[PDB]
Amino acid sequence: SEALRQARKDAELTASADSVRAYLKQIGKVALLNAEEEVELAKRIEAGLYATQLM
DNA sequence: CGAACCTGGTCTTGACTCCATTGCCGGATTTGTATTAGACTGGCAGGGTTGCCCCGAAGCGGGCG
Repeated sequence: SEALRQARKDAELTASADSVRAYLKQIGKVALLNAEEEVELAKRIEAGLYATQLM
């Protein structure tokens, strides 16, 4: 149904005084990774650092 | 009245000496930074009370047809 959808949409778009709730809503966007993605990203980091050292 | 003296601050000099002032050096202690490789991935005061001000339905009366 869409009644629970509009209920969750109305309850999710509520403003409060807690900044930590906004921070958790902020950090809840990007999903977690796996070890091969971590290896690939660290490869990219070290390669970019060697490239800017070459620069 | 003239001479010798006693004692007043007054002041120099030679010697002693004593304690602050750096100063170095060695060590003790004290404070500041870097590092720990299994994996671990989204919380909690909190409401309740009292009083006053700002926007929305609603009669509703006047303009409209």
